[PDB]
Amino acid sequence: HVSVKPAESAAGSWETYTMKVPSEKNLPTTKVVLKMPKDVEFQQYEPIPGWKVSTQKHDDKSVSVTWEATDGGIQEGQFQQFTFVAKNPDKAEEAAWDAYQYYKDGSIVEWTGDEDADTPHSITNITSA
Ligand SMILES: [Cu+2]
Repeated sequence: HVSVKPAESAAGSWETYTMKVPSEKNLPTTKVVLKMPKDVEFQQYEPIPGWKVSTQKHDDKSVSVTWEATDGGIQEGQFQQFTFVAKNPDKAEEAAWDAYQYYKDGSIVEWTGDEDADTPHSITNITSA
């Protein structure tokens, strides 16, 4: 499960988020793509050895962040935490973190389902402090 924490954050604030990516197959995870939630504005990422970070501007004036493995990636029995800063929207909302986990064999696990699904997205509730 690719999760993003904290699960609660203040509206309008610049929040430090942490994405946790655990290995769930017997082969390396080589790429993670995270969609920014609606009205959540990506700002900065924390560099990490063995990974390079890039941003993509979707056709809808939205942003994804790609963590690409420059070394071997997340091996079996490993997990990695990625930290970044994003500006929360000023209006309260349920922010969903659609994440896509790329394995070396070409398989992609889509952590995009509802909170009850087998592969759910994690959710941050953004409310006024
Ligand atoms: Cu899982």
